[PDB]
Amino acid sequence: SGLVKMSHPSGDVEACMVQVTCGSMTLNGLWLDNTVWCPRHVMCPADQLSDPNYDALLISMTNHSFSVQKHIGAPANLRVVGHAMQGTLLKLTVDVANPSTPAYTFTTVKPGAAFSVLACYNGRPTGTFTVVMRPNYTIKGSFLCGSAGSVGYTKEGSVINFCYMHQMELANGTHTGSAFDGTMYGAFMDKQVHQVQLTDKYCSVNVVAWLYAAILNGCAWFVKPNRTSVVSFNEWALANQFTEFVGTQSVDMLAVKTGVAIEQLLYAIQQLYTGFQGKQILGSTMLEDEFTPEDVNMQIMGVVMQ
Amino acid sequence: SGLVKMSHPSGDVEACMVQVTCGSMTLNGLWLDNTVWCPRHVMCPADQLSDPNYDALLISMTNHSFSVQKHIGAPANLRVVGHAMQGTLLKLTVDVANPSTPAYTFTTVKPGAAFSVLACYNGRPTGTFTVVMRPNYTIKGSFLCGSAGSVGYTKEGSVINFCYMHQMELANGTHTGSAFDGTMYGAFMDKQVHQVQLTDKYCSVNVVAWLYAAILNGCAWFVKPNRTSVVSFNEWALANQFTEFVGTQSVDMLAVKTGVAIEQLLYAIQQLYTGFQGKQILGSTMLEDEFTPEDVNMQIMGV
Ligand code: NA
Repeated sequence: SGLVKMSHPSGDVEACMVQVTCGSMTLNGLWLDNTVWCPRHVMCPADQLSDPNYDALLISMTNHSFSVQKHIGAPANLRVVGHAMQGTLLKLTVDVANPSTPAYTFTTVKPGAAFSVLACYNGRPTGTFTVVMRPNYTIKGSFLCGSAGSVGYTKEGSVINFCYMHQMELANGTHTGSAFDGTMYGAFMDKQVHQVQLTDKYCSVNVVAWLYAAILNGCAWFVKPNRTSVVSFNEWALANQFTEFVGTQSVDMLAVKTGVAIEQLLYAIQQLYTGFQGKQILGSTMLEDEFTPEDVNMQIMGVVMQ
Repeated sequence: SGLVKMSHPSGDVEACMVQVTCGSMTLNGLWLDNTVWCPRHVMCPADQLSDPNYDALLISMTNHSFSVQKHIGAPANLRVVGHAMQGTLLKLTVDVANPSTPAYTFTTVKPGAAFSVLACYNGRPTGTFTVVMRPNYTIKGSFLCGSAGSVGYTKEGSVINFCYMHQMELANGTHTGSAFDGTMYGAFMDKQVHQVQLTDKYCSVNVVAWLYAAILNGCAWFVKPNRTSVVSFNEWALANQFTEFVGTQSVDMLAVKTGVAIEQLLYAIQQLYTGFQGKQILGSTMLEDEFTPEDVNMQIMGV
């Protein structure tokens, strides 16, 4: 039993991290087969971060302008034999295919989806943590200068789903990056100017999952016969900065496992939003919305008598 | 900026995890050099977990009674050439040394110390998280049946400090394990019986690090000019379920950076203890004692 912030084992992603140097800038990179992905502002000098001309900087670059190094486990000498820019990322081609290339895929995650983050500095993994793509297309991580290139991913069986490469920090604790198709999450720009940040929202489906996890852990004082329909909750959610609830199979297994209907937890959220009545839920006195239904189903597994 | 629950990269430890099968019981093992560490109750059958006779079980075991397999990376079958019994842990000796053995030592963590846990099932790593050795010598993790043998560890430079091998679930959400000398944290026995746990406490030094982390992240409304001395706070701590505060160089670095004194946060802890009254610190309306001063230092200032 128990529920904690859990991240995938970083082992196979650790084997793909590299150090990307362009002139006097050093950032992290992702090495898959003969391709090395990295943020495109590694080309930018420190004095040009306010208004960078990425197209002119790319033209000025050559293959020798970029150096890729592999640190710690497994030594590698990499020669950049090609370079191209895709959106806000750089697509470097190297002479050596990564022998530890896992089965992988690329997906642009929706708000509310969770993924593991491998924070790296100068190509060296330094820590891992799980974040959730916020409704305002940011993430609440722990990044310092030089963490650009750190990758966000999920593990489904043996397939790694790369979905995030860190880029920038917009406010205290608030970060954002780009998907591996080059598009930045939330249409943000890799420009050091002020940008519009939308208001965050509580992920309703994750709070429901977190309450199911609490019920499954002997904490269900908040459960009452009172019910709030999905339609009525979603109208209430618009006025109270909550995401629209959309039921999935993952949430239905939790409703069946506990015997508590979704509409009961939807009502409980409306009450708990006002206050926890001095009580606690899984040691928390505030709503938790970074636990997805899929994460709860993974931490509270069990045999099912049929 | 930002403060999150962070764990060390588990890649080094992942290469040392193996599966240990003894009869119809399967647990997790730690493969270092020619030694494989695993919990001793892998010897016990599924029906004798309540009152196991480990003396009789160990005597009835042979080198052939243990099957060790490595799944991640290069798959391998390990031949057990010897087995010893150390406290609550089984010490297996295999014929092949782990070529991925990292620089490692063994440490016994004190209450308040944090470490990363690699949760494993059937010798396969499934997730990692960070816990803190509670003052009552438990940990608040997320374990299911078969997570025994999962290892807790820290990283001090380039050497991994193995400090915890998971053993059992004492109560709901409450777990405990043994150090790698066989000593179980909190003297809990490895038997499926109800065991009374000592009353938990707040890790005073970690709450201070968490308050220091909040100041460094734009949250310092709790800071006041009043000060409670370390001696005055520790006497107050003895009667309010708080651990004794012991300042370290790591806490001092936070005091120098934020310019807020330790005794300022010690007084604020006394005020925040009786409730936050609607206000929240770093997104929490309760005290957080799972962020160590070394964790806050590394996360906010990269040291
Ligand atoms: Na300094």
